[PDB]
Amino acid sequence: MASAEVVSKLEAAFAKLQNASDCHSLLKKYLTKEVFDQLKGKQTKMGATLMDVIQSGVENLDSGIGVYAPDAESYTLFAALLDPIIEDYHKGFKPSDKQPPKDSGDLNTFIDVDPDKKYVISTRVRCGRSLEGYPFNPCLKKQQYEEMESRVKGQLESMSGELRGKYYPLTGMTKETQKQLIDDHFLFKEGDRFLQAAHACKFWPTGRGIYHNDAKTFLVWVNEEDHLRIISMQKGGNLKEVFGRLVTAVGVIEEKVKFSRDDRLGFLTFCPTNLGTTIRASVHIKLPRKKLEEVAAKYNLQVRGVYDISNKRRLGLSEYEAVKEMQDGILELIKAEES
Repeated sequence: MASAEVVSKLEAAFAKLQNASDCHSLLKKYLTKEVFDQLKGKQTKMGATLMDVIQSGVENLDSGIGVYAPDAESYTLFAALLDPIIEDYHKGFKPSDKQPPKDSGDLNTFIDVDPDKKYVISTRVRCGRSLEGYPFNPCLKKQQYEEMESRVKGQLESMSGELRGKYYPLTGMTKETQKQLIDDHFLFKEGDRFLQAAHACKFWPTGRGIYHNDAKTFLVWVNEEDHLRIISMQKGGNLKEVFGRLVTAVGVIEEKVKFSRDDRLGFLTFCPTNLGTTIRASVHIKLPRKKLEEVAAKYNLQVRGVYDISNKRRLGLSEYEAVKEMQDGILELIKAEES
């Protein structure tokens, strides 16, 4: 399937990896000679090769992960490399393990986690989606950037009610709009060296754009890293409202634009660290030893005094369970704080 020249270039890439003793990416760990020989000759129907999976990790030897998926099929075709990487990164996600069915659960079990208004500045839930039938960034053509943006923009501009808002393409975006979106923290620009070496940012800014609702409690980035990054957010701690709005908005997009989902991996994403639910649920929280990392770890939460605290787990649990882990963690952090 892959040409002789792709294979030659892959041989050169593998030698570069093997030479690099200082490299400890998951790429380096799991791209064994055996796995490399098994996979080097394969090519997906959309035309992706092992080079389109591993090139960022070969160019940026200091990558943590060092692989991206160039299309949905890659997760199946290059599984001998991708599966042990996913399993390494998503701790506790075993080979016999599977993403559960999609389930956002009972929304009225979500609460305002800070009804006294003392700790939580704002609450955010983000997810991402790839659209069915399109390659991911490393392999998108310019026409495909444009078509996808048009399809997406259509749905977003159809939104009404609390979701009513405006789509801003990066293509022809004025200085005024740039400034305004920067002020909202809504602007993105071309990717860093990890994305660039993945060929994730070609034809910039074609097919890239930003949508937000009038209330500024809902934001979509089109073609930034994934086809879609979809975010709901507001001031205060009402996780119910934040997550309910996300579920609603994603359903509206999906009315016309179908997403790429795997039975085992859930929603397929450009970076394997985003698989499964794709969900990152967080609060910006004021919590004045560091028995902060004690509690946080017990409740599977990441802490990145004003903190940004989010769920660690994205794969091997439902959407509901992911947002619910953040809820439980935060309530327990607030209880720890008040002792």
